[PDB]
Amino acid sequence: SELLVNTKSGKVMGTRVPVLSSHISAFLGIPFAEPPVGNMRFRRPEPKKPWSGVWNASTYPNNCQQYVDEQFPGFSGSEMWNPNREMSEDCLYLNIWVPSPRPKSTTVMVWIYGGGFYSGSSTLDVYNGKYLAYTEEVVLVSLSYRVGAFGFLALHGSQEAPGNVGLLDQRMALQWVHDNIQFFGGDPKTVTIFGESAGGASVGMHILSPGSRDLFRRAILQSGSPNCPWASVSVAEGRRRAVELGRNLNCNLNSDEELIHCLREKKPQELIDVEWNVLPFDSIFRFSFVPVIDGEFFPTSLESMLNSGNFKKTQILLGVNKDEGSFFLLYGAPGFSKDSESKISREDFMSGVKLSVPHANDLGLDAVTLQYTDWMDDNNGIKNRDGLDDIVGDHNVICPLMHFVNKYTKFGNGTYLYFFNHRASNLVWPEWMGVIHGYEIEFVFGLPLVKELNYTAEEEALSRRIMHYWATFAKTGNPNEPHSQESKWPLFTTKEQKFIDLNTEPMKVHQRLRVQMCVFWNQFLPKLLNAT
Amino acid sequence: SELLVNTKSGKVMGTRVPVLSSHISAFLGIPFAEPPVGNMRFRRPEPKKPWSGVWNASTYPNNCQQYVDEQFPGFSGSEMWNPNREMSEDCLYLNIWVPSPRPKSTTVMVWIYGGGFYSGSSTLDVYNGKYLAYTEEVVLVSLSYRVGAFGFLALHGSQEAPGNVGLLDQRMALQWVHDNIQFFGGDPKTVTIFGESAGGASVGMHILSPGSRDLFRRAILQSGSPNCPWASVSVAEGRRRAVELGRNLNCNLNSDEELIHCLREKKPQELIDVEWNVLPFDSIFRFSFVPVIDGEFFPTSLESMLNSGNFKKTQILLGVNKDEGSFFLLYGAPGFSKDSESKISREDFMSGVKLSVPHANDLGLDAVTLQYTDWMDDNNGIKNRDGLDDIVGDHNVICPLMHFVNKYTKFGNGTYLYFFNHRASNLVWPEWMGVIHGYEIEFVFGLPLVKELNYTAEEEALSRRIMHYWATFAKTGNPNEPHSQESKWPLFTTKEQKFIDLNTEPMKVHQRLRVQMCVFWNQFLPKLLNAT
Ligand SMILES: CCC1=C[C@@H]2Cc3c(c(N)c4ccc(Cl)cc4[n+]3C)[C@H](C1)C2
Ligand SMILES: CCC1=C[C@@H]2Cc3c(c(N)c4ccc(Cl)cc4[n+]3C)[C@H](C1)C2
Ligand SMILES: *[C@@H]1O[C@H](CO)[C@@H](O)[C@H](O)[C@H]1NC(C)=O
Ligand SMILES: *[C@@H]1O[C@H](CO)[C@@H](O)[C@H](O)[C@H]1NC(C)=O
Ligand SMILES: *[C@@H]1O[C@H](CO)[C@@H](O)[C@H](O)[C@H]1NC(C)=O
Ligand SMILES: *[C@@H]1O[C@H](CO)[C@@H](O)[C@H](O)[C@H]1NC(C)=O
Ligand SMILES: *[C@@H]1O[C@H](CO)[C@@H](O)[C@H](O)[C@H]1NC(C)=O
Ligand SMILES: *[C@@H]1O[C@H](CO)[C@@H](O)[C@H](O)[C@H]1NC(C)=O
Ligand SMILES: [Cl-]
Ligand SMILES: [Cl-]
Ligand SMILES: [Cl-]
Ligand SMILES: [Cl-]
Repeated sequence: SELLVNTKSGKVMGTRVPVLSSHISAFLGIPFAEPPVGNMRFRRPEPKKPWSGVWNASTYPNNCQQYVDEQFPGFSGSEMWNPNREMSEDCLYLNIWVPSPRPKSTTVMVWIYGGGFYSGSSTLDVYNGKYLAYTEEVVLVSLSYRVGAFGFLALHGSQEAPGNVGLLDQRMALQWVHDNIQFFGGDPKTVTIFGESAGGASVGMHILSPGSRDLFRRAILQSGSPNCPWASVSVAEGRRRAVELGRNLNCNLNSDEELIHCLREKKPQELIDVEWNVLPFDSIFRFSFVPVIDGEFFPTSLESMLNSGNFKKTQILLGVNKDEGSFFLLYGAPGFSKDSESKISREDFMSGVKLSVPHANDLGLDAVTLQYTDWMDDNNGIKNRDGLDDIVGDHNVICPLMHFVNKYTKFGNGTYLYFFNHRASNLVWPEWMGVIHGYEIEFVFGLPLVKELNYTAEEEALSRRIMHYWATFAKTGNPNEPHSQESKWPLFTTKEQKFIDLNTEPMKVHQRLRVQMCVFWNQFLPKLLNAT
Repeated sequence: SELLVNTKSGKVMGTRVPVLSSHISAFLGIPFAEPPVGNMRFRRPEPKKPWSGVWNASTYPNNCQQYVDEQFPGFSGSEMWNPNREMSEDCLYLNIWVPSPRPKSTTVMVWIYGGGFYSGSSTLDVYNGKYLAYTEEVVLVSLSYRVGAFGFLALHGSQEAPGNVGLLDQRMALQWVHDNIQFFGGDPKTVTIFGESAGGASVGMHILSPGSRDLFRRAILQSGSPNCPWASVSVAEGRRRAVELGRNLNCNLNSDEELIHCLREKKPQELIDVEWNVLPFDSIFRFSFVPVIDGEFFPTSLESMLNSGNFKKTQILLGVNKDEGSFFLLYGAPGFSKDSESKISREDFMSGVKLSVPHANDLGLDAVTLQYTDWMDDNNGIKNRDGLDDIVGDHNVICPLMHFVNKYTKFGNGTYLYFFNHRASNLVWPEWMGVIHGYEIEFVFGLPLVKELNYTAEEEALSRRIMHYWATFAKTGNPNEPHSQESKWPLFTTKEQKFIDLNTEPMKVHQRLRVQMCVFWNQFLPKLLNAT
C-alpha cells in the first residue's frame, strides 16, 4: 500500500528501510529505459516498455560497465567509489527514497553521480538517500546513466552512435520523474537536480540544453560545471577518439556503420581495457568519452550559450572544495604517494604542470609555472606539492565554475556560492591531500549523522546544516529559512560576488572566490594560448 | 706649487677650497678634448691640443647643451639637476679634488653623471667632490660628456656621425686620467669609475667595451646597467631617429652627408626643441639619443657579450633604490602630482602601464597588468599608484641590473650588491615618491655632513658609512675593512645571491633581490613578446 505504487509503466513494490531510529520507504532499481544492450549499445535510450505484474524494487540494480580502480585493493578510501553491484550494460535504473508516511506533494531532489563520465554508480554507500529524505522530508531520487564509450562514444552524423547518449539517459530519468514522481508523493514542478564532478557538469548541461530545461525547477552543482575543460570535446575530437578506439581493437575503420558494427561485437571489458589509449596527451583530469558539442543537445558552443543567456533562467546553488586537485595528482603525477607527505621536487613539479595543462604550449607552461612558483623558495617540497594541488584544482574545477557562476548570474534568478573547506576528522587519506574532491558528498548525504561512522558532533551539525541548506534551496530557491536567526547565506551578485565558507566554524562571508588565479585561468592564459 | 701642476697637455692652476673645517685642492674645468663645435659636432672627440701658459682651473666649466626642465620653475628639487653653468657645445672638461697635502699615489674615483643620456652636468652641487675626497682621502674626478643628439646621434656607416661619441668623450677623459692623474697624486692603476642612472649604464658599458677596459681598475654602478631597455638602441633605430630629427627640421634627407650637414648648421637649441619628437612611442623612461649597438664600441650584442664573458673581469659594487619609478611617473603619467598623494584610478593605471612598457603588444600589457594587480582590490588607488611605481622601477632599473649582476658574477672577481631604501628626512618631494631615483647620490657625496643642510645625525652616519664603503671598495675591491668589528657586507654569489639594505638601521642581509618580479621581466615577458 505505502510500498505498492502504480506508475505509468507498471506497478512497483518498494521496501521499508531503517533510517536512524525510524523508517522510510525505498524503491530501488526501478527501470526507466529499455536495456541499452546488443544493437542498442551507443544508441539513444528508449523508454522502458510497460510491464505487467509487480516490479520488485527492493534491491539495488546493477551498475553500468566501467573502469574499476585497483590501485589500492581493499582500501576503503578508493573502494567506496567502485561499483558495489554487478556491472552490466543493463544498468538504466533509478532509486527513490520516500518519507514515511508518504507526503502529499513534496520537494524532489534528483542526484546525478559524477566520475569523469567514465565511472560512477547510483548505489554507492555515500549516495544512500535515506538520511536526506528522512531528515529533510524530501523525495530523493538517484538516477543512473551510461559512462565511458557506452555513454559517450560520438560519431557525429551517425544515428547509431551520435554521442551524448549518457546525457540522454539522464534526461529520460528526469522525464520519468516528471511523469511519475507524483505517485510517490513528489511534486514534479519542484524538482532540483544536483550532482558532483561530472554530475555537476551534467546538471549545468541540462541547464543549457533546451531539451532538458522543462524537466526540473532548479539546480545544485558540486565541484563541476558544464564548461570544465575535461567535460566536453568537439565533434571532431570525439570522432577521432572513436576511430582510435576501433583502431585499438582491430576494427574496420572505413565507415561509421562498419566501425560501430565492430564495436558492438566486443565484450564490454574489451572496450574498457583500451579506453584510456585514445586520449591525445599524457595528462591528468582528462577522460576519454565525454559529452560532445553536437549542435543538438548543445545548440551552439557553451560559451556562446552562456554569453547570450541561452539557458534555463532559475536559481542555482553551487561551489567547490579547498583541495580539488590532490586526488588526481596522487593517481597520475610523479612524486605523490598515499603513504608520505609527498614533498615534490622541482623536477616533478615541472612534470606535474605538463600533465595538468596538457594542451598548453611551452609559453603557456611557463606562465602557469611562474604564476604558481615562489622564486624566493623554489625548492620547497611542500610549496611545490601545494602549488601543483592548486593548479589542478583551479584549472579543472574552481576557475571553470567561477566563469560559469559569473556568466549565469547575469541572466539567472538567484545564485548561492559556497567554498567547502572542512577536512573530515575520520578521513582515511593522508593530510597532504587536504579537503579532497568529492568529500563534501558524505556531508550532503548526511553520513555524519550515523554514530558508527565516527564523525564528531560538530561534523554532524555541519552535515545537518548542509542538508538543510540544500533541501531548503530545493524547496524555495533560497538556502536560508526566513524569520530564522542564524546567519544568512547571501546571494552571489555580479557586483559583490559574495560566497560563504562551509565548515564547522560560524559562517563567514567572503568575496571574489580565488579571483586572482581565476583571472589567470579564465582570461590571460586562454588569450595567451589563442595568440600563440 | 701644491696648486700648480704640469700635465702632459700643459700647466694648470687649481684653487684652495674650504671643506668642513679644513681645506683641499680643486682643479676645475680642465679640458680633455678639443671643443666639439662646428664641423666636429657629432664627430668622435679629438684630444685637447697642448696649450702654453697656465690654464686657470679655479672655476667650473660650461655644461653641455641639453634639455632644461621647467616643470617646477624655481623648485629646488628639480632645479638641483638643471645646468648651473652656461650651456655650450664647448663643454668637454673635467674636475679634480685632491687632498691637501697632496698624497703620493692614492686611489682615484671618477664620477660619470647620469641623466638619461640627454642631460647631466659635472658641476651640480650634489656632485661636489670635496666631501668625499677630503673624508676618504681619494683623488675625486668628475668628467663630462656630450648628451642628447650632440653625443649620440647615430648614422651607422658614417664617420661624421657614427654614434656613441658621448661614450668616447667619457673614454677620452678616462685616457686623460690614465696619462695625467699621477701628477695630482693619484694612482692610475687604481681608478674606480662610478656613475648613476645613465652614468651607471655607462660604467657597465666601459666594462663591456674592449677599448675602455684597460683605463680603469674597478667599477660602481648606481641605479643603472648597460642592458637597461632605455640605455641603447639598434643601428636601425638610431638611424631612424636621426633621419626623423632631420625631418622635424626641414633637412635634406637624401644622404647621411646632406642630413649631417643640415643638422650641423642648426643652433643647438633647435635640435633640443625637437629632440623628444623622434621617440617611436608615447612613453616614460625612454630617451631619444642613446648609445647604439654598433659592432665597434660594442663588438656584439650586449647579451651575447654577457653570456660569453666578453667583458672586463674585476670587482663591482652596484645597487638600486627602493622607488626608482616615481620620478618618471610624476613627470609623465596621468594622475600623478607633486602636490597630492597621487592615488591612481584603474583607468590611469592601465594608461600608465602602456606608457611604461611602450614596446609591448596587448598580450604583453595584459601580462604586466595581471602581475601587478591585486584583483581582490583593483580600485585601491594607493595599490595602483605603488604598483605602477614598481612596474617602472622593476622594468627599467632593478631587473635589468639584476640580470647584469647575475651574468657578471659568473665571470667577475667579486660582486657587492645593495638596496638603498632610506628616505631623506629633508626631502622636498612628496611622500608617495618614496626613495627616489638619484636620491642616494647626496649620501654618496657626503652632503649630510654639511650641518646647514639639516640632515639628521643618523643620516650623517649613513653618509659616512656609504662613502667609506665606496672608497674602501675603490681602494681594495672590497667595501669592508678587514680586522674591523663592523658588520660585513657579503659578496654576492651565484648561489646565495646576498645583498644588503643601505639605510640608517643596523645592516640586514637578504637574498634574491626582487626575484619574483625579475623572473617576470627577465625571463617570461621577453619570451611572451618574442612569441607574439
Ligand atoms: C575521477 C572522477 C571521480 C569522481 C568522483 C570522486 C572520486 C572518485 C574516485 N574514484 C576517487 C578515488 C580516490 C580518491 Cl582519493 C578520490 C576519488 N574521488 C574523489 C570517483 C571518480 C567519483
Ligand atoms: C631623467 C634622468 C635623470 C636622472 C638623474 C636623476 C634625476 C634627474 C632629474 N632631472 C630629476 C628631476 C626630478 C626628480 Cl623628482 C628627479 C630627478 N632625478 C632623480 C636628472 C635626470 C639626473
Ligand atoms: C523481491 O526480492 C527480494 C530479494 O531479491 C526478496 O526477498 C523478495 O521476497 C522479493 N519479492 C517478491 C518475490 O515478491
Ligand atoms: C527573481 O525573479 C523575480 C521575478 O521576475 C524577481 O522579482 C526577483 O527580483 C528575481 N530575483 C533575483 C535574485 O534575481
Ligand atoms: C568507530 O568507533 C567505534 C567505537 O570507538 C569503533 O569500534 C570502530 O572501529 C570505529 N569505526 C571505524 C570505521 O573506524
Ligand atoms: C683665475 O680665476 C680666478 C677666478 O676668477 C681668479 O680669482 C684668479 O685671479 C685667476 N688667476 C689668474 C692668474 O688670473
Ligand atoms: C679574485 O681573483 C683572485 C686571483 O685569481 C682569486 O684568488 C680570488 O679567489 C678571486 N675572488 C673572487 C671573489 O672571485
Ligand atoms: C634647518 O633647521 C633650522 C631649525 O629647524 C631652521 O632654522 C633652518 O632654516 C633650516 N635650514 C634650512 C636650509 O632650511
Ligand atoms: Cl516484472
Ligand atoms: Cl593542504
Ligand atoms: Cl546580480
Ligand atoms: Cl611609497
